[PDB]
Amino acid sequence: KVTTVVATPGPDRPQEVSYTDTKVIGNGSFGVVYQAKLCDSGELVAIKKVLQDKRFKNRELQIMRKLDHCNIVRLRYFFYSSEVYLNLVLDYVPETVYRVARHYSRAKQTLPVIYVKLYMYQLFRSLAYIHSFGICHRDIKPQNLLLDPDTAVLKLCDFGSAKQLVRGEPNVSYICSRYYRAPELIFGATDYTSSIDVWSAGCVLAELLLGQPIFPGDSGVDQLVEIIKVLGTPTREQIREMNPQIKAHPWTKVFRPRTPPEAIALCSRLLEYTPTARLTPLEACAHSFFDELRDPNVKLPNGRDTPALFNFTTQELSSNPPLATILIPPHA
Ligand SMILES: Cc1nc2c(F)cc(-c3nc(N[C@@H]4CCN(S(C)(=O)=O)C[C@H]4O)ncc3F)cc2n1C(C)C
Repeated sequence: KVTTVVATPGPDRPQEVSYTDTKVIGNGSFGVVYQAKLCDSGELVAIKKVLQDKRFKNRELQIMRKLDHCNIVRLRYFFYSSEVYLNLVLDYVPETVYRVARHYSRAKQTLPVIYVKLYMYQLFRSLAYIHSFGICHRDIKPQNLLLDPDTAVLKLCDFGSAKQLVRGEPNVSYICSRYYRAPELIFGATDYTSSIDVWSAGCVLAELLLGQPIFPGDSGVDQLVEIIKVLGTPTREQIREMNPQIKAHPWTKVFRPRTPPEAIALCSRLLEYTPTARLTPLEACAHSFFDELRDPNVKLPNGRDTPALFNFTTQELSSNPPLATILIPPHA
């Protein structure tokens, strides 16, 4: 059974696109996500079908049309169906950081630090890119970090919670997946910045080192109790910057004995109560935890070369251009 639609490439000029072998792979309040095979190339795609009101633009679509980056899933096409549905057609990526982490956790093992470095570095590159446009993802979690098993390339997906943040325009605070939710959001802040994604990235890093979520809250409010158990009660000034008294647990005692000190140091500079005290994504990319990735002899565990990690555009470096001397090593 072949379906033929008139799709606009993600130059607004539609073309006929045919696909087959459709199967449901995902769900949500937005609608359904399918996997399908394009007829000409045989390439696999993910098709996200969203119920769309004909009165007003789709925010996810407008954000996806502006993105062109190696570490973000590419919007190949979009089309309409049926009650109108918007359908986003993206290149299919079979694995995720969530599935990889779960496999290690069930086998009582930790993910090799080379993979933690490769995944986190590519996530920080995708965030430096989207943040350079004022766009905040607002749902950074391991389930939205797609991985190519053979190349170790990471791609950020699901821009359904994303938003261009404009100063003076309030934003919803009950946002982000709970375990990865920044403390200013739990305090009800509506004037938050892109640094909420950096808190989420720090939660993903800590989870990859620990083998389980660092802050496993059982409700939106208990999420703050879980955070407090580790970072201690925030001071009055920390609370002001964001929007059961306990002393902070020492960072070295949070992680396992053989955890690299550079991973702990990076984690401590991401999981800060004060949003402005957190590293920006470009600064996180320049951290000494990623030094091994800038070694000219670095290879993936399967013997292949690592993905292209140094092809930074001017747009990616725009927040701090002098960081290119650390980010692009002389051999590249
Ligand atoms: C809510 C949402 N919006 C999405 C979107 F815009 C694109 C994609 C997407 N997904 C994939 N692959 C995923 C590999 C993992 N599997 S699983 C958990 O093993 O069944 C789900 C599958 O959707 N590939 C490309 C995409 F753009 C996935 C999306 N999702 C969920 C399913 C993560």
